[PDB]
Order: sequence, then structure tokens, then C-alpha cells
Amino acid sequence: PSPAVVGRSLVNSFKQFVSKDLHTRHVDATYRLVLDCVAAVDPLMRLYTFGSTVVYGVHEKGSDVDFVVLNKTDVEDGKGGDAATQVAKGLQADILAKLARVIRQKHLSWNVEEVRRTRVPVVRVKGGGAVDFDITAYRRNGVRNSALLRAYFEQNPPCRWLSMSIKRWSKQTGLNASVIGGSITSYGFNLMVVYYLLQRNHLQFVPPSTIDVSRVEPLPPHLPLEEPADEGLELGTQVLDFLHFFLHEFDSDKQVISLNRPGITTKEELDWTKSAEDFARMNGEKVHYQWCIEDPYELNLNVGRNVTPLKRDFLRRHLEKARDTALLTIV
Ligand SMILES: Nc1nc2c(ncn2[C@@H]2O[C@H](COP(=O)(O)OP(=O)(O)OP(=O)(O)O)[C@@H](O)[C@H]2O)c(=O)[nH]1
Ligand SMILES: [Mg+2]
Ligand SMILES: [Mg+2]
Repeated sequence: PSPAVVGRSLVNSFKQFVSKDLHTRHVDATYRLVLDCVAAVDPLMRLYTFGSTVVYGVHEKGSDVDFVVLNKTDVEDGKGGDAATQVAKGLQADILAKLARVIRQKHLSWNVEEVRRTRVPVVRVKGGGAVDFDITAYRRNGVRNSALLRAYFEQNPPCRWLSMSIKRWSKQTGLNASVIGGSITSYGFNLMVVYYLLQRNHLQFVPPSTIDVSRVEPLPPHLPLEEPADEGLELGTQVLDFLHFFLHEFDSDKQVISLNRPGITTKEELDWTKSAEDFARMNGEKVHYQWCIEDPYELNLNVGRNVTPLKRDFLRRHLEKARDTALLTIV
């Protein structure tokens, strides 16, 4: 398929998505509800938003909201790292347990799950009106990477469509970590999209260190999304260039998808090698360095750490299949 063909099926596939109102207006009430609960634990605690809501400036269906609870001092330390220690984890679980209890008290019909499978303690809430959200505590790095990605998409707002196209597809194909057998989160896919756009000079490099939590909005404003006005030609051209790039230009054997620096990052300069795989264990299991995606803020975090040789196979295959189906749209 030509870029035009892909472009057109892509715009047609989103027609329902651009039908309803996109505004991040809808989050305010939920934000207020959660802050209601947070205040009962501590009226001096802050509530911040992050995740796709912030990255895009729009609120997607089938997407949760991400919240983090922060102390004043956590905010004022707007460029501090997040401790990867057992006591930090314990602090976060202690406060999240208290909050989950309040959420249950105040909302008898909500399911309030204390999720402990994870590196980062999280409370998962499903109320029913797709009132859907995760709450974490005492961490800057989610608000920070989301503000970084948001800053990138503000440079070139129509690029959000390339991104959104990749997110929906990743899930359709079973590539996205949200699906059983999935290996890369949506966050990972966004890192790849941005890295791609940077290599093509569609975006201007933003050093991750310039992002300051003390200067972000707890709840950032809406950023209007408008239909690709050129029939979707730019989108279709981007999608095909994105697939070509990740199939034929990005060298997964030698290179790391990174936003820490402009240009190429090597596996060797990170020590992200077969030798490191023998030593490297995250959350009690092997980290893989077959597909390398460097996290801009957390030390030594491969976002592609679950991409085994097999899942790497599966990704190449899908990247190939994606060309001929316009990201599973020409069916
Ligand atoms: N360290 C790390 N954090 C992640 C990863 N995936 C998601 N997160 C965190 O969670 C936040 C939102 O992640 P996601 O829910 O996967 O991304 P999203 O943009 O909200 O997309 P959807 O919820 O799938 O629509 C990000 O700011 C990340 O900090 C990951 O693979 N590694
Ligand atoms: Mg999310
Ligand atoms: Mg998530």
C-alpha cells in the first residue's frame, strides 16, 4: 500500500475516536474525587497526573488515568531521582494502604486493588463508569517522563496520531505489555515513536534533565487534537517510514532507542550486552537486552527488558505485516 492508502484507512479507523469530545476536562472530577480521598489521609499531600492523559493532552477511551501522591518536599525537589530501595517501596505501600482504605470507605462500589506484582507499589481502581485509574506515591519519574513526552508532542502536535496509531496496533497484535504474551508497554512504544521522529528531524532534541517537576501542572491543560487535514498522507508516510526504520535502519543488535542523547546510543557504551544478561535481574527475573530502550530517568532500566529473542522475532514479523495491512486497518 501507498502512504495515501495507509493514510486514508488510518483516518477512517479513527473516525469514531474523533467523533466524541477529546477534552481532558473530564478528568477534573475524578482528580477532585481522588484528592478528596488523599486529603483524608493528609490534607498537605499533592495529587499529580501523568500517563497518556498528560502525554497527549487528550483523554482516550480504554485508557486509565495515572495519579501519584506527592509531598510538598517531593515537588520542590523537581529534578531529583527516585530511590530504588526497599525502604522507599515500604513508604509507598504504607501510604497507599491507608489511601486504599479511604477509597473503599468513601466508595463502597469501587474495586480497590492493592497490586503487589510490581517494582512500584500501585493501587488499581475500577469504579464502573470506566472510572479507571492507578495511584502511586512519592515518585517523580512518571510525571517527569510524561512531561518530557508531552513537551515533545507540543513541538509537533499532529505526531500524536503516529503515536496513537502505534499504541492501538501494539495492543491489536499482542505486542503491548497490556496483553498476555506482550513485551513492550505503551510507554515503550512512545519512546520508540519519539526516537524515530528525532532521527528524522521531525522533532528537536529536549534534554531530559531540563524537565522540572516543581514547574509541571498537577493537571495539565487540554491540547486539542484535530483530524489529519491532508487526507492522512503525512500520517501514512510517517507510519511506513516508522516501520521501515525499525525493520531496516535501527540496528537492534548494536543500538539503543534512547532520548537521553541526540544521535546514536550503543549497547556497548551502556554495557547492555550478553554478559550483562547473565548478571542482570529485575524484580526477581532475567532482563533481556535484545531490544534496547533506555529509560530517560531511571538508572539502568531497559524498557525492552522483557523482549526475549522470541518476542523480538514476533516484533520484526509484526513490523513486516504492518506495512501490508496499514497497521491492521486494511482488513
Ligand atoms: N519504568 C517503567 N515505567 C513504565 C513502563 N510502562 C509504563 N510506565 C509508567 O506508567 C506511566 C504511564 O504508562 P502507560 O500506562 O504504559 O502509558 P500510557 O501513555 O498511559 O498508555 P495507556 O494507559 O496504555 O493508554 C508512565 O509515565 C511510566 O512512568 C515501563 O515499561 N517501565
Ligand atoms: Mg496509563
Ligand atoms: Mg499502564
